[PDB]
Amino acid sequence: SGPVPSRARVYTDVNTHRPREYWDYESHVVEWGNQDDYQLVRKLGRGKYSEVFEAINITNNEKVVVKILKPVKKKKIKREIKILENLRGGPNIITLADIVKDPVSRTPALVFEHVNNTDFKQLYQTLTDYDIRFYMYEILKALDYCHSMGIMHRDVKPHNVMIDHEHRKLRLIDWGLAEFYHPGQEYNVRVASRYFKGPELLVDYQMYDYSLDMWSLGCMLASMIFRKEPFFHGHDNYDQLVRIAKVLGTEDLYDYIDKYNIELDPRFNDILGRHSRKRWERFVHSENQHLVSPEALDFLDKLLRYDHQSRLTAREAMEHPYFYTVVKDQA
Ligand SMILES: CC(=O)Nc1cc(Nc2cc(NC3CC3)n3ncc(C#N)c3n2)ccc1C
Repeated sequence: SGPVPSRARVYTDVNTHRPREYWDYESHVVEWGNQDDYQLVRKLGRGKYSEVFEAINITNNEKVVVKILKPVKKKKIKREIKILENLRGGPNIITLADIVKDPVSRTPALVFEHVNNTDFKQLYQTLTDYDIRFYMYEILKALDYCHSMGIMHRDVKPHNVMIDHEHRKLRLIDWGLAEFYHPGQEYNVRVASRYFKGPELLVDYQMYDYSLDMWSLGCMLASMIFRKEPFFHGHDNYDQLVRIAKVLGTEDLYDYIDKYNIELDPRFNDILGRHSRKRWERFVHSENQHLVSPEALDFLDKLLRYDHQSRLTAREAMEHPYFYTVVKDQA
């Protein structure tokens, strides 16, 4: 027999109750702006499917980010565009300002609001216990929102979180891997960065949901409070599961495989071994202890579970004692 099906615990049928056009991105017709409104200033970087630049909108003198796409399936472009338009105005979601195409090259480019970001590989070592909780709460506003809107980001990692520390401003960016959740749908597990991949991606369980973003968010939190980046440091997708197993133990892993009747790749049988569930204290030391508290550890534990159904929802996470001070300070 095959795998046991699964449904999202919350926001299960949000897309089913929406008109077809909300999620049927394949039938989406793109609204194109004028390319001459933008002049590229400098290169910012690249991705698997793009080259990103800093630009100037000459009509209003505003600073923007231009994501010029490499060859990608029109439906994958429509998907990102649709999700971005659907999430517009949502708490801490990047704003899609425009969509332009080169008349000659025929290359599409997405125009985004600019975030004056402090690179995470410099900012994170300066963050206080309060800063981590404050910014963890801001990602949760973004995740609860996109989830409530029937969308999973599927690529939550430090690189996709743009923080302007001077203005305490956070934006969850790059929605190019995001999908619409539909009960019963089997998704592609070849998503996310190795270090942030949930156990469900590693064991090849396709009927995953929003809970996948909660794992990634746990990996982020673990790296921030322990100053251990990456927290689960796999050599490949097989070793990545071994790294999680060495912390969370093999017992709960085989219980998870049992529960959903998962066909495990024979390669795993000889590498997974037998490992006990570790206590979070073994990651605590004198240079990180000021960031670790019993609240942080209780919150972390409730995120980093093999069983996606047992992880906290973004809304449940926002109610954790870890955020009591942030919640009081926002009133
Ligand atoms: C565009 C996308 O989705 N990807 C992406 C973005 C960047 N870089 C950045 C950098 C900054 N601000 C830094 C310069 C101070 N901003 N601000 C807003 C966005 C967005 N969206 C953004 N993106 C690099 C590589 C990729 C592949």
